[PDB]
Amino acid sequence: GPLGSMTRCPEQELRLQRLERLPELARVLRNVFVSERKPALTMEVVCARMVDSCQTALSPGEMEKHLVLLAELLPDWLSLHRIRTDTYVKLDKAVDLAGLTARLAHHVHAEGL
Repeated sequence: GPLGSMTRCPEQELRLQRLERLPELARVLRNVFVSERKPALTMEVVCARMVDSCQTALSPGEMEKHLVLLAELLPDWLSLHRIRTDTYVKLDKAVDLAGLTARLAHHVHAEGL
């Protein structure tokens, strides 16, 4: 946790950024899959497409931490799969979006919707 008498800290954003990125990234992940037209996407594709296919261009430092955090909340919709030396990801584009942002909401509860 933070220091005593908490005020003007740059972590107050890092709590709500995760909360807006989790549901936003959930709708652009479906677009990133189909933009490349492939059943699995490498870290090289995802690092381009999650910036350009998404309406908002995210930085590559937070990108890695968000892609992995989906599979950490549910390994059932999104799975990180390591190949011989690269890493690919797999997601269901055919899912009902409103289901994911409803069940994953346990982490959005950090700020409370």
